[PDB]
Amino acid sequence: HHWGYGKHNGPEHWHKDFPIAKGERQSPVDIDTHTAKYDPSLKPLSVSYDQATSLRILNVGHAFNVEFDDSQDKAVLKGGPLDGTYRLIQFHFHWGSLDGQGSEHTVDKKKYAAELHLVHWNTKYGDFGKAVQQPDGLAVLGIFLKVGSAKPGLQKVVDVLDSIKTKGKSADFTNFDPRGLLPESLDYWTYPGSLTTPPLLECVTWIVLKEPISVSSEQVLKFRKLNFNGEGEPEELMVDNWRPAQPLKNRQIKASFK
Ligand SMILES: [Zn+2]
Repeated sequence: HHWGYGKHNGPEHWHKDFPIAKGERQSPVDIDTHTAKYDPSLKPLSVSYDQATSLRILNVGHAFNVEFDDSQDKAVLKGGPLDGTYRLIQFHFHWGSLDGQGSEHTVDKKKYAAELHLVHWNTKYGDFGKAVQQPDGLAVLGIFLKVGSAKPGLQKVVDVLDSIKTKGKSADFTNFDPRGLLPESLDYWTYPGSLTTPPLLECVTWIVLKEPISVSSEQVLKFRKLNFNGEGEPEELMVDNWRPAQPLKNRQIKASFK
């Protein structure tokens, strides 16, 4: 039926409805740190989130999205391997049922407890819908989460999850500062890829940060209390909403550090 992360509709089944699932630049991938190429040509990332305007948090069924006002250049990403300005539209996470899994990208086969994706679109295309149809339409900042000390800046997100437990539920979520979710260092790996959920379009320039952020066991535990289902339907806990690593094929992963 509809795609998901279950046994009968999981990632291994997606290709039937979305043939591009077996494409040439699919994500996520395993980042082999010894085969990655240091590129001195890469510029530092420029993250300008000081004027970010968050608007709402919504349970979209396969995850929850924190949406931002993208009608102006309020929260933008520039620099790095990017040409132009990319506006932040939403961020979401991928996590597991256990602390030993949950991330989509892996580093030398190592899996993290979760992965944060900050999605941005290239302003030269006018809107998000047009951007996803272009090879350089989106830029996604990926951040790994490891279990350890609590992340203060994440608690505001954690506390509102009870109000959007089921699919379709939304809640006002204003004045949230995404800067509180960033690690100290902005060193990164980058490669051309795709969205990791259907339609799996190959329109993404991935920027994966090397430094993970730490969150507490209690914080991630609350992520695991969400539901894939809508209210009234049989409860299905929202866990393991991650796609496994895909073949790198004819691609090179570049590093901004040596
Ligand atoms: Zn994602």
